[PDB]
Amino acid sequence: MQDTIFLKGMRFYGYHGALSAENEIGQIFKVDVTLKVDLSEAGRTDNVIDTVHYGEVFEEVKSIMEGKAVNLLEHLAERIANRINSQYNRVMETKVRITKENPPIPGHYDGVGIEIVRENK
Amino acid sequence: MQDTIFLKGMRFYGYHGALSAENEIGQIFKVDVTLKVDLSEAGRTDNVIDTVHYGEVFEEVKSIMEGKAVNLLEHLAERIANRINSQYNRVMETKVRITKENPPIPGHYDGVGIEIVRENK
Amino acid sequence: MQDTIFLKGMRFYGYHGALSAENEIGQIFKVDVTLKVDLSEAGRTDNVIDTVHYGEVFEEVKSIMEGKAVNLLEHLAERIANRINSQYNRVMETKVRITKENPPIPGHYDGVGIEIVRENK
Amino acid sequence: MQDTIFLKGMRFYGYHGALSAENEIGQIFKVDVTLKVDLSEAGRTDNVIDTVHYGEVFEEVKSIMEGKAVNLLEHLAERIANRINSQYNRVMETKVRITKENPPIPGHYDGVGIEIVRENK
Amino acid sequence: MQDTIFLKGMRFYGYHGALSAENEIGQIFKVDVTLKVDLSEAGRTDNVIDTVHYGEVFEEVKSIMEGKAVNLLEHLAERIANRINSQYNRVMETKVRITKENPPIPGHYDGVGIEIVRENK
Amino acid sequence: MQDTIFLKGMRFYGYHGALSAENEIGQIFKVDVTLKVDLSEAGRTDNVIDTVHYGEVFEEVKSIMEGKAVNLLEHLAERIANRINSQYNRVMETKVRITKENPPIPGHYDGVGIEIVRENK
Amino acid sequence: MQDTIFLKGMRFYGYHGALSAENEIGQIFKVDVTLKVDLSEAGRTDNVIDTVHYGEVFEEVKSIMEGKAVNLLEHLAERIANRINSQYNRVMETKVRITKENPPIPGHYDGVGIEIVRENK
Amino acid sequence: MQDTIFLKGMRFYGYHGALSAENEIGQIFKVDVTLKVDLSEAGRTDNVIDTVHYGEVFEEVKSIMEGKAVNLLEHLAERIANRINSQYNRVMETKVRITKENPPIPGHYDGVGIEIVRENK
Ligand SMILES: Nc1nc2c(c(=O)[nH]1)N=C(CO)CN2
Ligand SMILES: Nc1nc2c(c(=O)[nH]1)N=C(CO)CN2
Ligand SMILES: Nc1nc2c(c(=O)[nH]1)N=C(CO)CN2
Ligand SMILES: Nc1nc2c(c(=O)[nH]1)N=C(CO)CN2
Ligand SMILES: Nc1nc2c(c(=O)[nH]1)N=C(CO)CN2
Ligand SMILES: Nc1nc2c(c(=O)[nH]1)N=C(CO)CN2
Ligand SMILES: Nc1nc2c(c(=O)[nH]1)N=C(CO)CN2
Ligand SMILES: Nc1nc2c(c(=O)[nH]1)N=C(CO)CN2
Repeated sequence: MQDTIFLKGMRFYGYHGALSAENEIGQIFKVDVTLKVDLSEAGRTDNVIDTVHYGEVFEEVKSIMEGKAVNLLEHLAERIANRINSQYNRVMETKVRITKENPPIPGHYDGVGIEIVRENK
Repeated sequence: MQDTIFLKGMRFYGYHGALSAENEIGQIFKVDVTLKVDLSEAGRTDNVIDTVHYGEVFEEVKSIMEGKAVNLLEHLAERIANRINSQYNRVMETKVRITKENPPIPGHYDGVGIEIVRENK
Repeated sequence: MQDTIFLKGMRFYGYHGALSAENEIGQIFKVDVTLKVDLSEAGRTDNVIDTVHYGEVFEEVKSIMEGKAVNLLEHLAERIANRINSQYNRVMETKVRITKENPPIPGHYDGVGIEIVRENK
Repeated sequence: MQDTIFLKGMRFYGYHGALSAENEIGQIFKVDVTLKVDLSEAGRTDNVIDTVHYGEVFEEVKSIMEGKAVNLLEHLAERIANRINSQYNRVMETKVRITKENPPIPGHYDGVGIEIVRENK
Repeated sequence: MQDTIFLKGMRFYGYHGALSAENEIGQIFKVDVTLKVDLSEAGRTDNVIDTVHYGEVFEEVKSIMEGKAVNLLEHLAERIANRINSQYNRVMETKVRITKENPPIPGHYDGVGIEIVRENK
Repeated sequence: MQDTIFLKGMRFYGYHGALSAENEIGQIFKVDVTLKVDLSEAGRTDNVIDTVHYGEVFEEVKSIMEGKAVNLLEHLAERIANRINSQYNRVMETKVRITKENPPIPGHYDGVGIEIVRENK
Repeated sequence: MQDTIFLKGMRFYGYHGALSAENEIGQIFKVDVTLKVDLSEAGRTDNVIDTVHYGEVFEEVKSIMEGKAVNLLEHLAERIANRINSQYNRVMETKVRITKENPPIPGHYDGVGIEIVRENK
Repeated sequence: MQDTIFLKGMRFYGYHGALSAENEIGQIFKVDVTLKVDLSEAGRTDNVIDTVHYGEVFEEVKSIMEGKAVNLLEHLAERIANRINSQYNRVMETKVRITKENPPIPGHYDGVGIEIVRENK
């Protein structure tokens, strides 16, 4: 079952980070959420009720990325995956990738971050 | 057997979507189709008849992405995969990814979408 | 063993294609070659003789992509993989991806193509 | 366990290479480091002490990419993976990808390079 | 008066070109149209009737880029500028840039093309 | 006097547009604001009080792009330029460019929009 | 007279440079050539004989960028502009921009280079 | 005299900024330096001594962008232009553009910055 619903490159300005200066000025956070969902039912019916509505998922990601500040990307991603898994039983597994394209690191790079994969129980 | 024929970043303007406003103005839809096909025969013969002609596949994708409007990306992708699997027995599995780079979602992101994988029976 | 030597986005102007008009004007062909090679020996010795020299591989890819014209990307990729596998015993598997970013297809897309994976016997 | 901490597109100017001319003028080296780390502990605690701090990892990559010159990308990557595995027991596997976007190769391409994956024992 | 209405990167698949092979397979044509129009009236009134509607302009560009085939980009651009100048008296000057990103030229480049500027009399 | 302070590629999700469907779903608006300001005073003193603070300008652009909906880009740009000219006497001329990368237009293009230049009296 | 014929982002691998190491390994050179040519004649006639054929210009640029090695970009650009001005009387002014995206400079940047503008006498 | 020597997209990590938090963590600064220099002498002689060596200019830009911290981009740019004008009499005018792609601004944008043009007396 390799069917998925995805939201790529979501960007939210937030104040997450371990260092107080970054909690102070903030930065853009890029998020990729991929969901394992069997889309064969919606595929035949064309009824939105038989799949996971991506607009709602975005709202969920937004609510966490733009809510209270946390020290780690790991924790934000854990909160996001848990949020999605809890409210959508059709989702079998949630993968969340959060990239800091401009973190507090003296150097030249495209980005740093984390990715976690969590099955829905 | 990890041989494939691919069509990346196809873009079609369409009126698909669950919300009537988007069925009204439309938007660009980006499609990636990857096909599992054993290319060792064509690889030795150099005869187009022994592989799946990518131009034809494109025509198939186009016909669906630019035809009648549907509510979900899941359904468009299901129609595409089924179309390709039905007409090309050499295709062992069809993966279709459809991305909405600018869907009806208030925010900043690179894209949202779905991907399904369907073996040809 | 997930060690690799890679050459990404190689571009050669060539006259390959099934339709005579394209054999006539040509186009750019983008090639990605990934090689499964155990790099632990070179990793400790730092001697180029214990790994596969990427410059040589490029020469091999170039010689095929810029040589005689063929009808299919499948056949070019098969010739490339076979070339690399034959001359480099350290290579355990050769993956070749060839993309036509601007093929003879009326539409909007980022690219179409094929990818094959061939183990060295 | 598909949880990861990543650092994408790090870029360092260095003098690594087999040919003396390139050891002489140098070039930019792009590095991607992906780490297999269980982030469920940090995910619940929000304490940086329970995950691998990405800033430190960067420092490690930097120290190698910008230190003494070596002939092969394989060797730089082997040194990086070994460095990370040695100092971070929470890391279960280190993947390092080093790309030379502008190596000593007469042609047109996006990049050439290597990728290795090393589990921490 | 440095006010403008612009349409950047329009892309149309067409069969324009001096060589019969290219009139045969076609290619994508990228068009940039910039219009010198005093926008102070619309700027205060917020009524679409006091400015040049960009949607209509696009229709005009489309009609030419996707209509009958011509040998030169110069001629397509001349037809476009004349079309816009004739139907929109508010337009004081029309600049049209047409780029062939993949013309019949053996080599490596981002694009070739022409740009003309025509005042409306 | 060719000194400038600039803010490139600002992006705001808004509901501006002449067609009610677009006022309904919205889209991203990209804004470039360039300001003619003599920076020789700040250049020698290094005191923020002698130049125009770019953070404040952004706040001004944001307030308009994210406030009440209007039919035309011309009007949004006129409001922005007037806002900046009114509150910053050091600004000699304000140029505002607003691009709709995904407007209600059936086709393939990079963007459409307007640019106005307004001197401060 | 703001009409132009352009060739953007041409790329040639060459061995130009003041330092012997770079004359030894080479690098990619990106060239932009813009030509001031009145296109109103070709614009009405649609005959290639009344404009400057861009394919030929490319051949000229290629012949210099890929011929004998020189120390400076200034000199390559001077040779190119002079070549174009000499053979095409319809060309009123030739602008040549040559960029070294990866020159012998320890640092992070997108490119360095020169641009010259030469009227045809 | 529209001849120029340019250095585009130089990137340096620095601690410049008016707010103490940003002086603390830093960020990447992108710099474009364009120089008005008559290149006809070097164009005929091919001797580096008759033009301005771009490598040296880079060293100058680097020394300022990576040296002592200042509050404003205006001041950094003023120091750079003055540095270049003082040491290179062949330079008739220096244009410096400094972009902060990720400044302390809550929002979505590509960049903010300043550009100054200074003739050499
Ligand atoms: N997974 C998913 N969610 C959606 C979809 C869709 O096609 N798939 N379409 C929508 C209409 O805007 C809204 N939400
Ligand atoms: N899979 C596949 N399809 C094709 C190919 C090709 O090389 N592979 N070449 C074509 C010639 O334009 C047309 N169609
Ligand atoms: N796989 C591989 N091939 C190479 C390498 C290298 O580091 N790895 N370095 C080279 C020096 O330019 C030349 N060729
Ligand atoms: N893996 C990891 N390392 C970090 C993180 C983080 O969120 N994850 N946050 C930091 C604060 O800048 C510093 N270092
Ligand atoms: N010049 C111009 N043309 C338009 C504009 C606009 O803002 N400016 N808005 C439209 C609404 O989609 C349609 N057409
Ligand atoms: N024009 C301008 N505005 C600013 C500047 C600056 O350097 N120039 N620096 C700031 C510090 O974040 C804030 N605002
Ligand atoms: N300036 C110019 N040169 C050309 C043109 C063209 O349209 N303009 N078209 C060609 C056909 O490939 C060949 N050469
Ligand atoms: N303006 C300028 N400066 C240079 C040039 C060049 O061609 N032009 N070439 C160099 C050789 O690396 C070094 N420095």
